Amino acid sequence: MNYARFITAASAARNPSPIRTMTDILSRGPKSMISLAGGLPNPNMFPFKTAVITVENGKTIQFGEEMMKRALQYSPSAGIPELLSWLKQLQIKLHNPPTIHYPPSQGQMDLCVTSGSQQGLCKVFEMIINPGDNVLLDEPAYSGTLQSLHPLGCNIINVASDESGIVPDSLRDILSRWKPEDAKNPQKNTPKFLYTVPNGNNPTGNSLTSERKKEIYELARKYDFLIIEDDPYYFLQFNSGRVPTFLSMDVDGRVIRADSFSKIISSGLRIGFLTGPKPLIERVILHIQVSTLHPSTFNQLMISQLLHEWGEEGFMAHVDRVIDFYSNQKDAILAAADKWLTGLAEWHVPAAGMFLWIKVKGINDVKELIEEKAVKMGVLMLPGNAFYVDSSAPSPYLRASFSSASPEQMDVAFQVLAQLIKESLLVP
Amino acid sequence: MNYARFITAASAARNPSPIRTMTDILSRGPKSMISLAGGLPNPNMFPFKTAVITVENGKTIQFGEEMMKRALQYSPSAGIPELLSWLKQLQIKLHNPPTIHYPPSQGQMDLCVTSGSQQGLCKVFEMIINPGDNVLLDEPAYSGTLQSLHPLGCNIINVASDESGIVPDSLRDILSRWKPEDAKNPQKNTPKFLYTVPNGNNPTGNSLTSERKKEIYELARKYDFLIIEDDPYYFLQFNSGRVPTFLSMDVDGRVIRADSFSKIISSGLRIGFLTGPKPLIERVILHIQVSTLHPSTFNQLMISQLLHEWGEEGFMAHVDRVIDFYSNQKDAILAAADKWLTGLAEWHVPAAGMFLWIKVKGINDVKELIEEKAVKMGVLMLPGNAFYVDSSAPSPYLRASFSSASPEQMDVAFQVLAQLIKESLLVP
Ligand SMILES: Cc1ncc(COP(=O)(O)O)c(CNc2cc3cc(Oc4ccccc4)ccc3n(O)c2=O)c1O
Ligand SMILES: Cc1ncc(COP(=O)(O)O)c(CNc2cc3cc(Oc4ccccc4)ccc3n(O)c2=O)c1O
Repeated sequence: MNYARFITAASAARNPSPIRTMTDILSRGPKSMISLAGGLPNPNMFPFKTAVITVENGKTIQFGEEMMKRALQYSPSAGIPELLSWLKQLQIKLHNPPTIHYPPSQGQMDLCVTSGSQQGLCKVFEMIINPGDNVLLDEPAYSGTLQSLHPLGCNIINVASDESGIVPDSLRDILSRWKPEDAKNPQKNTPKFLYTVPNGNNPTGNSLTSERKKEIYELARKYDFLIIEDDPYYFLQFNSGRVPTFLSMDVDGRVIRADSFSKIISSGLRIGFLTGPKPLIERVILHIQVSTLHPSTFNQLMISQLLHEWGEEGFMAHVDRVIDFYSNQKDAILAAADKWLTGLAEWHVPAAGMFLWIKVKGINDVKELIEEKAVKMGVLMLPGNAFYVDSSAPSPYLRASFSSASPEQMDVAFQVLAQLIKESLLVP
Repeated sequence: MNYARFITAASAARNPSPIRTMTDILSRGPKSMISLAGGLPNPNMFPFKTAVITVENGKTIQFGEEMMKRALQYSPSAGIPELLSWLKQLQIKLHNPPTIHYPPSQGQMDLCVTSGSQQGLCKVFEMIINPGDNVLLDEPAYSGTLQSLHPLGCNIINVASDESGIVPDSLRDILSRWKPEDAKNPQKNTPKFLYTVPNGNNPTGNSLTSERKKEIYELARKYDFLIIEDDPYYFLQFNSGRVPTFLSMDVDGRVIRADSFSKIISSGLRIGFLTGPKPLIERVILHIQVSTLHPSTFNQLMISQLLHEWGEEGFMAHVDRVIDFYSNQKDAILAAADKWLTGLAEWHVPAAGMFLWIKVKGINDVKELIEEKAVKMGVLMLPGNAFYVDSSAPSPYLRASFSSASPEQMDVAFQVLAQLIKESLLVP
């Protein structure tokens, strides 16, 4: 593969920090070296000395004097080596990517820890998009990506979707405006990428099937575009057995996958990871290097010590317990919607994630009902408008989270929603 | 002031997340509200439960069950409110900025916590720079900013400097190519900003005087450009009672200041802060929102609890102890340079920071001497080339850190240097 045609001139221009050259010759000269090249502050000046963090169904995490000095000090841009190696083994175990042993220039599998999955996505979008570029996605889409894409001046082409996610026939019809050979033509504008959330799409809750993923992949090869697999709900699927990912079928080295620990381990710690072809991951690490420098060393060490103690088994056992909690929350929100919203609204059972996407029946726009009227009654829900490229267009939809509210809180919230819908239905 | 000319079309296009409305309307409706809006995961699912962090010359920091849930959860893009309010009072106490009570559109003082000061600088550079824009700085300059600026396609105009930093007469002469009215002319290209490190410039160690800062400020008003005050060594000045900052004299609302906790509290925690005019800080927060989302909640809570317990007095007492350590390190490196490098090299006493900038006397380029020859002898130092826009140009300079090496380690390193200098002079 040739990755240069996908990236911007600014991304290609990025150079590594001069400290990398010193790090390369660190293991090339003697072992007991004196380093005056560095810019690392003296760790002994830092006021935090030791840390003890208690874990539920796990051994207490302890940072002694030496471990605390490491946790409070600068660390590599791509992430700490022990976290990177554990995550690489996890990706091999779960996805067995065809690119593991490819040459670096051919899209060899590479990983990098990011300050949440949002950072990975943001740096990936900025690395690729020139104004006027064509990108593909299915609307309604995650507001965070629409808000990232909007300032980049790309044309967002909406791909049709249903309860099983993106409709491959719709993607096929959209692509027919070009010929496969246009992808090699510098003056043709074939799509740079397809962006999708394959499990529990935010905000619909819909997931792609294996069959559809294979057809989509086949179209990505034919018209030579990348696939940005934003999969933060991969570890939050309600159905038994995880569906194979785009990364698992990536023979071409065309997939960039974002994984998140936000719903399973911690959202506040800002630790996610990106998996993709080495030349593209390298461009992302270089942009991260001049922005955050690296993700928090302390937070990485907390997560790394937890994952190593748990092992792959302990991690999977924890995700099962988390899925079980969200599955019970999903049943409770579905029972509340059946009770108060039957005949007033329409909804599908979410396949993954923490959201219920609700279509209000006899209202063109739910925005004032949700942003004003519901808030004054003490109930917060998100209007559907936020999940479309054209947010000014009227939306009869709303997104309801089932992550934390109790069944009684859901009962009160849905009773309020029903009351407001009824009020709106009476106004001619 | 009109800030529109200092912001790219992409930066201006940024919109806030839809949850901001849900955060603003939250404080106007009832008190016992039910939220199904936020995409916040259930905190009870997180595996870390409590934390105890020991502090030197301070009370032990403790995160109980409720505080840990907050620390592991999403938090506002600009930072946690208790940290923002403590830092705002610190900025008022230290700098008393003239912009505190200005209307928001006139450059009202605003702050935001960033994932290290590097993130603030990066977002500020990206917010301002269009390809072809002219920017001002004094070389040698921090490699991290040169590496951020390089992909942006701006023309970097070098301003002359000496032991007292930027020479105002040099800035005055450079600016004379334009007329003050050209800053209002869309087709004239007057500099967008002046970037400088006023205390302990990386890599020189030189600091600006009050008199020079006032003259520079006067030129920034005359030609209407911004001042990016990157001041990470503000709390590492060797002289007592700190020089007034550019922020302290910012009557026009033209200063963007970056502060860092990297040398005083922790580099690894990735917590810094930006202070500047509200319309510009707002553009930065919106870019942070689509990238990192927010700085680590856990790390912010650690620092906030430490600062609140210390108070402004406890913080200043800690910085005095840190300065005292670096002052002794500076004396030790100066004594090592006097012993070994007299007649072979030239250096100035650093006014702040942790670096000694050394000019080798009879060599045009020190790169092979430092990257190859010194490394094989077990001594690492940084070649000067990394601190110039044109890094390919020969440099007789080197940067030596005095943050951690012992006096004996400095003696061994400076012996090795003196040996290699003598070797490269006796070569026919
Ligand atoms: C004038 C000015 N402005 C802003 C800042 C950013 O500071 P921050 O974001 O922490 O607040 C600085 C701090 N510069 C240095 C940082 C530094 C970091 C290192 O670890 C890395 C380096 C790269 C990637 C990962 C980890 C090693 C050596 C370093 N050396 O040598 C430095 O000189 C500065 O000097
Ligand atoms: C498909 C997809 N891709 C990637 C990601 C990024 O995930 P991350 O970076 O944590 O790995 C997500 C995560 N989704 C949400 C995050 C979210 C965060 C909030 O707190 C903020 C929000 C803004 C600023 C500061 C704090 C509030 C509401 C939120 N809502 O409503 C969400 O839906 C995602 O759904």
